[PDB]
Amino acid sequence: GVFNYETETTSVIPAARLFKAFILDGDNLFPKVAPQAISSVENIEGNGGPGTIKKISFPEGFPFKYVKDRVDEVDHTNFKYNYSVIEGGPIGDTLEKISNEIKIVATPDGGSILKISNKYHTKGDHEVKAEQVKASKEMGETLLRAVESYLLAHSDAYN
Repeated sequence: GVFNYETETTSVIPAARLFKAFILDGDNLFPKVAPQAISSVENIEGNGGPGTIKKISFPEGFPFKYVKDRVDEVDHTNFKYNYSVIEGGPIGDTLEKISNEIKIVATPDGGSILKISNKYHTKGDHEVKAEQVKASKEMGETLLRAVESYLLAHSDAYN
């Protein structure tokens, strides 16, 4: 079945720039700005749209070795990005997939709001634990704050 988790967070970076950097260039940025969170991102297949497969490796000592993520949808107009965790890490005989939807919305102060949904698809029926949702939220927040710091410091990046 499906367990749905939703959260929101804010950024001081305008929505379009944040989307271009944090979403569209995460493969480059995450290992650069947050090497103690993500060791590397490998493009396995695909050119960035629906179906593109990436292997995300975690640093030594992390709970999981890697995950493979699949791009589901990329909406450049509405700053929506959907992707799924489809192999590795928590995926296996109790958890088939984690489907994620991110939307970035502008705020009038010049920042943005990020709306995040994480949908865990289980076999039957293997309760999803608060600790696992917390870890995903914490990773996302770490990556966001690292990218935000980089964007604040490199004004000519991603305009």
